[PDB]
Amino acid sequence: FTSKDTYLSHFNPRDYLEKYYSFGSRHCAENEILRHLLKNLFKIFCLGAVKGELLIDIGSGPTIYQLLSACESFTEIIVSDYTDQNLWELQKWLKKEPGAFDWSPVVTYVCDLEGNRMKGPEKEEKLRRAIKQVLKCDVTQSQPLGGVSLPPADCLLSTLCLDAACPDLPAYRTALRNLGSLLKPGGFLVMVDALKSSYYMIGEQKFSSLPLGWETVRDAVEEAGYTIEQFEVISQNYSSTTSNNEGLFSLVGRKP
Ligand SMILES: Nc1ncnc2c1ncn2[C@@H]1O[C@H](CSCC[C@H](N)C(=O)O)[C@@H](O)[C@H]1O
Ligand SMILES: COC1=CC=C(C(N)=O)CN1C
Repeated sequence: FTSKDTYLSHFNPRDYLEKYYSFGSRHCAENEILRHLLKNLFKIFCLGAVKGELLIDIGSGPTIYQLLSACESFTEIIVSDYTDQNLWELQKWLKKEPGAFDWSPVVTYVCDLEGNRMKGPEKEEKLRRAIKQVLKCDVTQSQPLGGVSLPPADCLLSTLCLDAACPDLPAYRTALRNLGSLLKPGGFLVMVDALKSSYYMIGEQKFSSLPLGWETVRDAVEEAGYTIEQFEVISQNYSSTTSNNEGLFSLVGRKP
């Protein structure tokens, strides 16, 4: 199983973004998954009771797509990742640097989803404004943010991270417990991840995944104490040879 060290030495943020999040003419399977992810996140953050002051995103990588609807419902956002170069790629975009990844097509799509009450540049400004901190994190640690003093979060978000970070089910359960240390009683856990995937690719670079069915995900989350408020299966697959996933899931849990 892919180690933490392999992420540091092999994960190329710009390549990752180009292959999965360009929302262009190529990578059509990847485009379809992204549309569905954005639809589910819109419903989770804009149509429900998932709102509050502070949201902490765990394992953000170099991406912001998972935060676009969230910033309508949360005033403060903290993003975090294990991999230093991912955080720097994120910063390129936050600081509006030349050469930052083009998120426009994604931003436009979310604006469309939210009824066009807002144009692209306004949405991008609002997200930049909401993101308060960009921090190192390690989900495998009892104190995932290195024990920095932060208020307990109203929402804990993690997309496409836990399957990649956990070599087996005991490790997956431990990571779930670890994340809970950051969340208020009554707070929301929002999770997205691949189903039944044992790997994903960034070009030639292969990264491990823990293959889990939706029932197994449900049980692990429920055994961690969460009341599952929402759970959806996304029945789309990544491109052949890109992953062996059979769909993805999204879920909303509430901490007792
Ligand atoms: N032990 C760990 N703790 C926190 N993050 C980890 C981790 N091991 C791997 N990761 C991160 O998990 C991410 C998987 S790529 C997922 C990126 C983004 N959240 C998206 O939805 O596309 C990588 O950015 C990697 O750095
Ligand atoms: C697009 O990024 C990803 C795709 C599939 C993954 C998996 N666990 O199969 C993980 N992952 C980060």
